[PDB]
Amino acid sequence: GHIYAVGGYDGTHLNSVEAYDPERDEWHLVAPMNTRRSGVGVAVLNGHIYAVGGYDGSPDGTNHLNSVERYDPERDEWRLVAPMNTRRSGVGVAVLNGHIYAVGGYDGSPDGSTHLNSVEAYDPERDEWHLVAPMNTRRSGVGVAVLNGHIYAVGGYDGSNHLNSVERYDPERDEWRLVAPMNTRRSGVGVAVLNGHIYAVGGYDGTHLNSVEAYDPERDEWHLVAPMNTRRSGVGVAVLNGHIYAVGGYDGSTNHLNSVERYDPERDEWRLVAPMNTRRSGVGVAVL
Repeated sequence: GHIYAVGGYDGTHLNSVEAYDPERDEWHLVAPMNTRRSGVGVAVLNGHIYAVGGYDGSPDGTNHLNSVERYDPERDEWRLVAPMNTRRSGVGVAVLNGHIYAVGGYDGSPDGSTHLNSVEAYDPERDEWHLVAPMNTRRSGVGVAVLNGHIYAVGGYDGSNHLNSVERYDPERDEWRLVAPMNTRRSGVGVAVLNGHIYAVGGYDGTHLNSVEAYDPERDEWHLVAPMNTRRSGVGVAVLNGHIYAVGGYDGSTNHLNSVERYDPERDEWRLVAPMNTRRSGVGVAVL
């Protein structure tokens, strides 16, 4: 019943983590991560939050990260678990069938492949990561979400290119299929699932975007809905109590954002809520 904002960057790569209580409309800092991570992916599995990859630009930092750490809310502690096969900043993360998927990203390590189409899956029982079928398109700054048993990879950027394309992963056949593209190209896009639709929130069309669009899987179509009050690239989203929360990001035309706003799908309206303690772009967000 809380939103967790994990890491990010402030105009400083962050290890701090703060939690939003909707009943009190307040953010409280909790235990910080072991590692500073901007462009981090976050997922929730079995009562724990996983922070996956990211970028540690601190002076003794490792830069593009393959490391992964898990938050236990009962002990208020983070523990490092097995690292991914590939370093990934700007990575998308989803949970499906008891496994965590790390999708795309950017490997800027020496000998790295730069923009990634690869995808790997974490088994918490064995503490191991395995590469699965790659996407059709390389996508850094990609958004992901799970709808009807499939993982959707939305937007991102590739080398040459900000993407409007979208593809869906079927875990049974281990394959990725392009579906309808978005109306707008979006990298650094937030993606969440609410009421049977995927929402693509904000991002960057290389314009920092306030626009929001919704995907109907029945018709394979994207439609714009009400725009956010603030333009946000590198935004985190999550769903709590029937609303989408857009958390932080960057408005490149007040820069790094601590503001937060919430979308009501019934009324098609965005409303600001309490801002975070820290400004965070490239922030990971999950609900636990």
